Parts: sequence; C-alpha cells; structure tokens
Amino acid sequence: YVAALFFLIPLVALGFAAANFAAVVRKPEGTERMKEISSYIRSGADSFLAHETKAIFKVAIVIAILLMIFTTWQTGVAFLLGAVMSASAGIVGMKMATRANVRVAEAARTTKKIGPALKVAYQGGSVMGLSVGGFALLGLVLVYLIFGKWMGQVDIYTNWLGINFVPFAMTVSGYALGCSIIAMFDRVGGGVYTKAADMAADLVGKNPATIADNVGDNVGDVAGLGADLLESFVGAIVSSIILASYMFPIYVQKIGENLVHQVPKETIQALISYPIFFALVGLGCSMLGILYVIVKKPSDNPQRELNISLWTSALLTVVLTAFLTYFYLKDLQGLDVLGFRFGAISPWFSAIIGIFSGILIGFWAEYYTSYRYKPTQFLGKSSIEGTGMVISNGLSLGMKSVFPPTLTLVLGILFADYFAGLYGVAIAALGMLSFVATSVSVDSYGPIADNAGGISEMCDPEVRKITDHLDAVGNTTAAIGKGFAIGSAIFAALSLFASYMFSQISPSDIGKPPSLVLLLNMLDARVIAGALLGAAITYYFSGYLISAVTKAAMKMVDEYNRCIEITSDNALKQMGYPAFIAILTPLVTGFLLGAEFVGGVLIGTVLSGAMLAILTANSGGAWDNAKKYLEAGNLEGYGKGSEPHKALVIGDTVGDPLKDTVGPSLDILIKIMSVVSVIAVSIFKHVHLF
Amino acid sequence: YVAALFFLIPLVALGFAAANFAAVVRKPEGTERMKEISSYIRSGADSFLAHETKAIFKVAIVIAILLMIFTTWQTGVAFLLGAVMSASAGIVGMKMATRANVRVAEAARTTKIGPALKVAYQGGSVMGLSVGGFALLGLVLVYLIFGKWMGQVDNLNIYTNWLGINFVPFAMTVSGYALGCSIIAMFDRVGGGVYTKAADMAADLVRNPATIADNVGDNVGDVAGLGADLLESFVGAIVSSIILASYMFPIYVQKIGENLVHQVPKETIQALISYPIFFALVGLGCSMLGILYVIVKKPSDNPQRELNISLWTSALLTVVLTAFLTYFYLKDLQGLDVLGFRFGAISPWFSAIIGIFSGILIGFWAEYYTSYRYKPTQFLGKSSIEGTGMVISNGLSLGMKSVFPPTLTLVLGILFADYFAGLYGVAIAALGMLSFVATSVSVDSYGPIADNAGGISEMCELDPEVRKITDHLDAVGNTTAAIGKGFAIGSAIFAALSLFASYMFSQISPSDIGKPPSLVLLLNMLDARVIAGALLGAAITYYFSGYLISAVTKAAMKMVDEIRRQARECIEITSDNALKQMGYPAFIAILTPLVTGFLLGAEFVGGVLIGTVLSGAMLAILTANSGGAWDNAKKYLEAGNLEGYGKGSEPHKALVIGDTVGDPLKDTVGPSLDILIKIMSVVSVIAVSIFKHVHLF
Ligand SMILES: [Mg+2]
Ligand SMILES: [Mg+2]
Ligand SMILES: [Mg+2]
Ligand SMILES: [Mg+2]
Repeated sequence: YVAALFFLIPLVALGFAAANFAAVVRKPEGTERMKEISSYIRSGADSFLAHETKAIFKVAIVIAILLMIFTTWQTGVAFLLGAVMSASAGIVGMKMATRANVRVAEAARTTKKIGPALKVAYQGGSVMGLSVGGFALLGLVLVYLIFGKWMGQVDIYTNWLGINFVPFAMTVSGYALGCSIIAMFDRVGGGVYTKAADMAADLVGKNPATIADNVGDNVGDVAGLGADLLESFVGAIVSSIILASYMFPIYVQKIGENLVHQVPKETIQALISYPIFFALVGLGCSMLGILYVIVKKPSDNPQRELNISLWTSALLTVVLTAFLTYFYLKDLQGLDVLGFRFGAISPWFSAIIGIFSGILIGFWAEYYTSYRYKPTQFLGKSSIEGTGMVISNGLSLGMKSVFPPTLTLVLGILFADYFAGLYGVAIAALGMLSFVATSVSVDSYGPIADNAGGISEMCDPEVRKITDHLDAVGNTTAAIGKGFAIGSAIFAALSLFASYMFSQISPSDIGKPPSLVLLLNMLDARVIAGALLGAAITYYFSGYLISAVTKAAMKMVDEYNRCIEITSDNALKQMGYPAFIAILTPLVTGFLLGAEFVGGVLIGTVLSGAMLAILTANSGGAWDNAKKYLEAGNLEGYGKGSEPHKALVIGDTVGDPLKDTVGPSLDILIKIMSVVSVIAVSIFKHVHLF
Repeated sequence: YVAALFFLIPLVALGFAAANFAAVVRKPEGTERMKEISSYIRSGADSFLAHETKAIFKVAIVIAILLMIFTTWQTGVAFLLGAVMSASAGIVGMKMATRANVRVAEAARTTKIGPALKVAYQGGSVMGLSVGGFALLGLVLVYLIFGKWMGQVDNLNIYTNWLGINFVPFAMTVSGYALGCSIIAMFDRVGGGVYTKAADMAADLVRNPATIADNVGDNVGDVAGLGADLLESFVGAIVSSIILASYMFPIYVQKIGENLVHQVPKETIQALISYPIFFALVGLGCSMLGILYVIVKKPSDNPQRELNISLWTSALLTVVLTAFLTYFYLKDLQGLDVLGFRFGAISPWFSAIIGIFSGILIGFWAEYYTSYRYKPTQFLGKSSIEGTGMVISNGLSLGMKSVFPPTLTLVLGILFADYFAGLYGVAIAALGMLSFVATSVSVDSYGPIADNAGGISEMCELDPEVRKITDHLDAVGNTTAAIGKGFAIGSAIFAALSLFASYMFSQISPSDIGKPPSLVLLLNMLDARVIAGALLGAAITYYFSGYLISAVTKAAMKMVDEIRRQARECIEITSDNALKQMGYPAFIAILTPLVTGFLLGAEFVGGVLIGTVLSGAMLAILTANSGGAWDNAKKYLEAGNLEGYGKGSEPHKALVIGDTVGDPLKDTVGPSLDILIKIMSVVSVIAVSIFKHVHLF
C-alpha cells in the first residue's frame, strides 16, 4: 500500500544520484593538461577529506557513548546514523565536483556550446542535492522504522540515571546532533581552510599553490553549503516531532483521579509522522523538478534553467502537501487544542509561508549584494572616494541590509504561528527547506561551474565565453543560496529554541496549564544574563574566526598535497576551539546555572547570530560584487588598475573571510548549540549547581 | 528635618560649578594669537549650540503637549523640567570648555605642568557637577512638588486619566522626566555625533583650513554629549528604581475574603521610592568631596594620578556613607522579604556595590582593548606590516572579541544584583555604578579641554618644551576618554536593562490585580510575538548603526563641498545639515515602539526592547574598543614603536585608513547606541500605558 512506496522515496533520490553519477563519469576530458590540472584539485580534496573525517571520528566516538550512558542507547545509536548520513553526503559531493568540472569545460568544447555544457555541470550538482535529501531522509526513515515502530517508541520514560525524556524525542535529538557535528567541522574547519587558502593565494603575486584555493571553492559551497541545508532540513523535521511528542504529556486533564490525554495518542502519532511524509514529498518534487530541467532541450541562459528546477519543485510541494495535509489528519480531533486555528489544513499554510519566506530572503540577499541593483552599485562607485570610504560604505550597507530579510522573517513567523502555533513555526522551517535537494543542487552548481571556468583558464576565447557565462550564474546562485541558507538557519534555530523549551516538561510539571510549562520569563535576571552571554559568545565566535583565517593563511604563506596537509592539520587544531564554545556552552552554563540561564544563552546566540550572519554575508558579497562592478567597466575611466580598484581589492580581501567563513559558521552555531541544549536539558534542569 | 539638609545638595553642586566657572574665567590667555584662536573655536561652538537648542525646543514642546493630552499635565511639565535640566548642563559645560582650554595651555607656559593640570581639571568639573546638580535638582523638584505637594507619593495607587489611560501617578510622572533627559541626550548624540565626525572627515579630507570646525567637534562629543549621555543613564537608573517601587505596591496585593491586602505596605513603598534619590544625593556629596580634594591637593607630575584620586575618593566615600544611609533608612521596614530583598534592609547597598565595581571593571576592559599599552592593540599595530587588508580584518577581529570580557562582567554583575535585592537590585546596581557620576563626567569632560589646549599650542607654535607639556596632557585626555566612553557603555546597558524591567512593571492592569505576581511579571519567550519582536528589535538596532555611518559621510561630503565652495570662489552650514539628517534616526528611536506597539501590543514591544538592548549592547562595545584600538595603533607607530621607521610609511598609511573607518564607528555609531537602547525603553515605559489594550492586530 501507499505507506512504504513513500518510504523508498529517499532510495529513489539516492538511485537518481547514483544514476547522475554514472552519466557524468562517461563524459570525456580533452588533453593531458586538462586532466593534469584536474588531478591536482581532486587529490587535494581527499587529502583534506582524510584528516577531517579522521578528526571527526575521534569526536564522534566520545559523543556516542555519552548519549547512551546518560540518555538511552537508541539515542546514542541514532546519533552515529545521522553523523554517517551527513558524512556520506560530503564524501560523495566532493568526489563528484572535482571530476564534473573538467567535463563542463570540455563540454564547452566537445559539444562546443554552453547549453549542453550547463546540462552537464548541473547533472553533477544534483548528486550532492539528492544525496543530501536522500541520506537525510533515509536515515530518519530508518530511525522511525526501527526505533519508533518496531521498538514501540511511537507506541514518557525516565532512564537508569533518573534522567527523564520521551524516548523517541530524545532519540531523534541524537540523530540531529550527528548531522550537526559533521556540519560544524565541515563549516568551522573547512571554512577556515578555504579562506586561509584564498588569502594565501591572494598573498603571492606571481603558478602559485592556488590549487588549495581551487579545492576550497568546492569545499565551501558544495560540501559546506550542502551540509548546512541538510542540518536545517533535519533540524526543521526533528523540531516538528519534538514539539508534537511532548504535547502528549503536556495536554493532560485530571478528571476525577483519572488522567485524560486531552491530545490523544492517535493525534500525536500522526503529527509526528506527518513532517516525514511531507519531507518525502519535498524530496519527490525535487526529483521531478531536477529531471525536467535535466531532460529539457538546452537553453542559452543557464540562470533561467536552474530557476525552473526550484519553482517546479516548490509549486509541486505546495500542491501535493495540501492534499497530503487535508486527507491526512482529516478527522483527528483536538487540533483546536493543539493550536490549529483552521483545523486539519492548518500546517500546510505554515509550509507555504516558509516556502515564500525562503524565496523572498533569497532575493533580499542578492539585492544587497549584487551590482545590477542599487546597494552594491553605490559601494562600487564610492571607490573613487578612497579605501576608507569603501570599507565604511560596505559596513553601512550590510548593517542596513539586515532589516529587509529579518522583517521577512518577522512577518513570516507572525503569520506562521497564527495558522498552526509553535508547531507551525517548525513546519514553516520544513516547508522553507522542502525541495532542499534542488536547493542544494543550485548551491552546488556554483563550485562545479567555477573550477570548470578555472579549468578553461589554466590550460580559447570563444570557449572562455561559455566558461565565463556559466561562472557568472554560479556566483549569483551561490549568493542567493547563502542568503537562503541563513534564512533557513534562523528558522531552524527558532524551532530548536521551541524544542529546547518543550523538552523541559517534567513529570512534576504534569497537570498545570500550558502557559505555566512553556515558559521562559525575560523579567527573570538569569534569562536576561543568559541572553547577554550568548550574544557576547556569538561576537567572540565571529571574532576568533577572522584571526583564525589569517593565522592559518600565514601558516601556508611560508610555504602541493603537502602544503594542503600542513594547513589542513593546522585548520583542524583551530576547529576544536570554536567547537568547545559551540558544544560545551549549554553544558557548562547548564550545570552551573540551570535551564532558565541556558534559555537566555540560546536566545542571545540566535538573535546575535541571525543578525551577524546576514551582515557579514551581504556586505562581504557586496564588496566582491563591487570589485566585479568596476572590473566589468562601469565607473567610466576606471578599470582593473587605479586607486579605486586597489581600494576595492582591499575591501574584497576584508570581505573574503567574512562572507564565506564567519557568516556560514554562525549558521551552524545558532543551530548546534540549540540541538545540544535540547538534549542536555534532560540533565541540568534538575542537577544544576546554583 | 534631616532631609531638607540633603535637598540643598543640588543647589551647592550648581553653585560649586558656578564658582569653579568664576575661578576659571578669571584665568588668563596669552598671545593675541592665543586669544584669537580661543574665540575662533568658542564662537564656532556657539553657532552650533543655538541651532541645536532651537531644534530640541520645537521637538520638546510637541512631545510635552502629547504627554499632557494622553497621560497627565503633571507628566508633561516634569518632562520639560527634565528636558531643561540636561540641556542646561550641556549648555553650561560647553560654555566653560571653550574658554578653559587656553588657560590650561597658558599654565603649560606662564607658570611652566602640575599647575596646568590644576587649571584644566577645574573647568571639566563644572560640567560634571552641573550634570549631577541639575539632574537631581530636577528630580528633587519632581519629587517635592509632584510627589509630595500634589500627593502622588501620598497616593501611589493605580490611577485612570481623562482618556481612560491607566498608570501609577508618581511612576508616570517621573517617566516623563526621564524622557526629558533622553530627548536632549538623543539630539546631542545623533546630531552632534554626526556633526563632530562630519567635521573630522571633512578636515581629514583636504594649518587652519577647516580644523576649527573639527576642534569645536572635539568638545561637542565628549563634554556636552558624553555629559548628557551619562546624565540620562544616571537619571535612567533612578527613575527605574522609582518605577519599580511604585508599581510594586499594586503588584503585591492579595485578595483575601474579598478584601485587598497590600503585602508590601505604604510605608515601605514610600521609602523605596525616596531611597534611590537620597542615594544619588549622597553620591553627589561624596563626589564633591572627591572633587575638592584633588583640585586643592599639592600638584603632581602625574595628571592621571590626580584624576584617578577624584574617582576613588568619590567612590569609597559613596560606598561608606551609603551603607549607613542604607541600613538606617530601611532599618526596621516590612515586606522587604516579598520585595525580593534577600538580606533585609542592607540588601540594596550590596547591589550598589556590585554596580560600582561592575562600572570600574567595565572601564578597565575598555582601556585594555583600546590602549597600545597592552597587547591586543600592540598586535594590530605590528600587523600593519602585512597591509591594509590585514589591519581592517584584525581590527574587526579585535572588537568582536573585545565584547566578551566587559559583557561577562555585566553578566556577573546582574546575577549578583538580583540575588541581593531582586529586580530592584538590578536598577540600584545601575545606580551604584553611576553613583559617582559627577567625578566621572568631570574626567570625561577633562578630555576635550586638554585636546584643544594641545592643538592651540600647535597653531600658536608656543615653544617645544611648552608643547611637550601640552602633548602630554592631550595623550591622557584621549586615554581617560576611552576609559570614560567604556564606562558610559557599561552603565547604559545596566540602565537600559533596568528600564526594561520598568516597562514590564508598568504593564499591570486593574484586571491583573489579585493574581500572583509571577503570573503578571511575565514576558514569555516561547510566544511568537515576543520572538518576532526580538528579531525585529535586533535588526532595527543594526539598521540604526548602519544609517549613522552613511549619515556621517553624507554630511561630511556636504562639509567638504562647503570648504570647496567657499574656498574656490560657515560652521552653521554643516551643523544644520547634520541636524536635518538626524530626525530620521530619531524617528527610528522614538516611533518604533509606538508603531510596533499600536500594531502588535505589549508582547511584541517586549521582544523589541530585548532585541534592542541585546543588539545595542554588543555593537556598542565592539565599535568603541575597535575604533579606539585603530586610533591607538596608528599612534603606537607615531610614537615610533615598530622598526618600520614609521610616519608616512606604508604600514602607517594602512593604519590611517583603518582609523578613518574607525572614527565614525567609535564616536558616532557606538555612542548613539547607548542612547538608543535607553530612550526606546523610556518611550515604551510611557506608551505601554496605551497600546497594551488598544493595539491593532
Ligand atoms: Mg575565489
Ligand atoms: Mg573571491
Ligand atoms: Mg585627539
Ligand atoms: Mg584621529
């Protein structure tokens, strides 16, 4: 029947990846030289891939035993599964990118034109997207099937240390943590590497060991960007389930010495299962979206192509979900009490809002960052007033650039909660992040294309024309993408804060009104302090990474797989450090000061991290595109040399660590710190010191 | 009471200023060139003061009228009183400064350095004593007249006005006063701050070309602006103490057998209202003693040592006298238990102590990260050899990190404050921090006086040996100002957070009366409205910061053009345009709670206030320390401390560009945020009277 059919969807996603893999490999490369440059970058990634995975492993071990001891073994098992699922995606995506690039450039010559070359480049990228979708959903299907149904977890426990939680809630929290861990290293570690290289490269003006930087371009927006969305994706689904699950013990009435589950088992179990099926449809829609664009007759405009896949995947998801939402939950009862203002159909509306939020947030990120529209143009043209001015105007731009996307978030959240309550916020995150496969594909297109262009550069002009066109679009979709990935990061984290608070329900809270158990009071000094602490930590976090990039860059600068191994090792050492902050802060503050304080910290972290991620992303991209702006020739009389170009160079170099390392790291911070807190609040709620 | 004795302290503060004014006035200026230069900057300042004064009035009236219609006539008067009181202080401090500089400078030559410090410090203190004297005088007026005479401290039940708008009479009244101080503070910062840096830019975008415009700027920022800023936080802390106390009366009521029982009784409330006033009075008295000793003292060779003695003297004194004051005034009270007073009577003195020390620590943190004297700036400086790119990124890195230690200090200070004396303890901690604001502001005001004295030497070219003393005075001005700036940010955050507590207390409705406090003293972060609010408030704080960068440069260019159009073929021109382009930020500051409030209600604005304070606190620290560090890194090389030879060399050029980026950040963006996180709270405390019930969606 219809059940398992849906549950094999991640498999189909995976097979499609597995197919796209096949169809890419059979494409050729021209000449010994196209191959020779290619081998440099492909080997570079694995070397880099080796040390980190190995580093990850050591960390992954320590965390797993701990979850099993302090929570339950399922939770510990689930965690490794999530880590493996995300891990796997990265291993696959990196391998693909560094081989697909060449066959684009050659496409730009073998097939001899740009439309059949876009079809190549895009096919590679989709492997990363479908694997991200396929793995993430496959894992959750496994955990659901094995631990949820068979072991009866879907059928409120307190464990051998007296730590209490709803088993499955706790279980998926581990799974979420796993994805988080692989994302953090990929971002806070790989992010340091990529920009250390870019800096280093931009610090030796004469064939330099740029190859490091070239793998970086892949490392960052394929693996890093990809892992971010997966986590937010998983973050959105997990958060929907956690809030749902705890609603069961929360909503009980005491009726004459009986306990009456005012939200009954049937209702809870569906609201739990619902986001998974939603996500399957999302994954399904992207497959239809992906294939259509793939099979289509080629175009001259690859931007239009890429865009067809998103919209197709998104229209599709909006539609089936309404049926999905309507028929499912159709006769459920108590949805009123659950927070469903318009009954059965309510959460579909939330998903739509998230979807539309996502698209808008993308436009805003682009708007403030792309010359073609006003903000970046002015920055660019302000270069004529000096280096001071370029820097000042770029800071001013980004600080302002924060308001429209955040306002977009504000209105979306406001409307989200009207439709489906706190649950609606989490479902919004999921809708936002539905079609994630296609979303990640368009992100991944950028590096696949960029090296291809580079690969043309290292070895015609007619060929370079196609090459240059592909890249222009890559860089845009990458900028839209970050902006979208940040939007989703904020929404996930907000869901995860909600998750943190639901997860605090105690046996000893049972009875009392929702308004008395779902509460973090800001008038409480601990919560205010918490918020300030988390905010300071987020700025510190951001600060450390800037200095980290230059440290590592410099480590490279003093002098091709060895130079990569050297800085990669140094890169890892300096990943640990942020990670203590990221991982232990809930633990440290929790065991010191308790659940209220940590609630503060999470809020500070999210608020400050949301603002700073956006600021750095847009101003950093602006500075780059401002550099681009003058280089295409637009200030008239100024071009590729001259004091304004220098000032723009200086601005881009300030910008380069900020947009591609700091901001994207902050995405992970505001999430993982929440996920961790969701898990550890099991313990430090009761056992805290003061 | 014994109390009238206390109530004439503000008069003396003013008289003490007035005398110090006289004794400075009677000091001389040297050369005709020395006199001519003094008049230049002094006249320059006056042109600017007129237009600003004229603008506040136009704006202050409308707000006064508005308050009178919607709240009470009393509230509007009090507001104007507050507006007048802070204004006056700024008007007085500026008048003093632009005459005092020379007579510092002349001391550096006619007598010979110790008697030059003795000159310089006397001028500064007029501003500090006026800031203390006025602000508390105003408050004394509001307390005596509106509180006692009109009986609001006699009643202090829950009132309902001619529009059916409800509030606790005295609470509402003093809220207007705080708002009064805020409006003259906002203008002085968001207007004078843009001007100051529009000038600095303009001057550094070309002796004596447009330097004079910049030289008046130097006074505007750290005398008038800084003095008004600290004044507001000072008043903000006291007003918050009063607001929390007043509303505590209706909160701690229990319905018993259909009776209403005030668990915290009238006697306690009236005392808790009066207590923070007396505290601030004791502080000022202590600060005057702190002030008098250092002036009269045998001179030193170390002007730092002089200045620091005044601070320490004022603060020790305040700790001591307060503890007698605190114990004895609350000696035999009742219901302090229910109030949150963990140790009965003595409790708030401990909070004040926490605040004092927090204040002092926060000062230290600002110095550490900003002075080439310590390590963070040393590294930055040395990184100059690697290029302009490195300097900017490293300077950014420095300030982002620099946020943690003062904030941690703030975290620990709040935590302890609330343990001792509850939410009330947080505000008293704010008050204690600022309890010796008079001596603090003097050292702040000391700063511009010295800088100009130094500059005056360069234009006049009076000796090198004389110039040696002059340069020394200035170096220390710039330092104590960074400590000073640092302290005012610390205190702004503690005040703003207290004003947030006030905002929530001010929300009790007749229909909340009865129910447990813990159900009424509530802002639920799980509520989406509050979350959205917080995000919105956070983004708005970033916008505000971003706008001001663009505002300064816009204005700057307009100044640059005023040089270019006068010299190819003043002062007022760039100052007015600076003003014109201020309303807009000021619109953001003042109307945002109203708009979002009438749109979305008390929860959303609650969110906004938290976001605003959180974001503003963080960005404030970053910009102050980084901008100062960037400044001090260039200096570091200017005193010759690399090996790169220095001075027009390639690393130096890179540090200059960083300093040009930094200056609007440390002196305009950051200091405006101090004001933003406060006034937005004050506005909210007042307007939550209305949009709590009357909101749209
Ligand atoms: Mg690059
Ligand atoms: Mg670049
Ligand atoms: Mg100076
Ligand atoms: Mg300067």
